[PDB]
Amino acid sequence: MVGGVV
Ligand SMILES: OC(C(F)(F)F)C(F)(F)F
Ligand SMILES: OC(C(F)(F)F)C(F)(F)F
Repeated sequence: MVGGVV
């Protein structure tokens, strides 16, 4: 899994 960035 690759987490999102805000
Ligand atoms: O999981 C959240 C998302 F979806 F990427 F915005 C977080 F902001 F925490 F990264
Ligand atoms: O409101 C956004 C959230 F939801 F926190 F990701 C922002 F990144 F802009 F802060």
